[PDB]
Amino acid sequence: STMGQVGRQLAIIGDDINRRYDSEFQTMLQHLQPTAENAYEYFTKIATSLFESGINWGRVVALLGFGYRLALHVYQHG
Amino acid sequence: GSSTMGQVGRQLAIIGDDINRRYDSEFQTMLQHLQPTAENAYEYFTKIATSLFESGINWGRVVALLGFGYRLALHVYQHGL
Repeated sequence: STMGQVGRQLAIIGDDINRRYDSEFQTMLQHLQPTAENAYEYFTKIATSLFESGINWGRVVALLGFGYRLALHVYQHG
Repeated sequence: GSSTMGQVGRQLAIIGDDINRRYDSEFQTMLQHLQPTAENAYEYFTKIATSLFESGINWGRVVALLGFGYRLALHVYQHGL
């Protein structure tokens, strides 16, 4: 009942997050040029730079979404 | 490219703060209606996730669920006090 309603609301929010930042992620990765060799180094150094200005759940999940994109980029260019 | 690690980190900080700004209060309001507890938190989270992904999945839906679940955990802790 209310569980379905919350999940439906999260789908709206989730799609709006995807819509708002997905192409901007891939644009960032197109310029970053990560490879399997540097992917771990890039991700952990980007994380350090990100979190040195602070941490909240939004920053954490932004990094996870970006990391998902970083992985697909590495596979796509492999 | 290699010298952009700081720039990318700052850009994700902007995006992360934007996401937190847009939805943190919204999630807390949703949880006030839902009233989760330690005893139903697992059932609530998994039922909400199934309803979420029933219409599809992308990384945005996944991070929305994770952020919501983080706030759910905090709400459960507060109810326990």
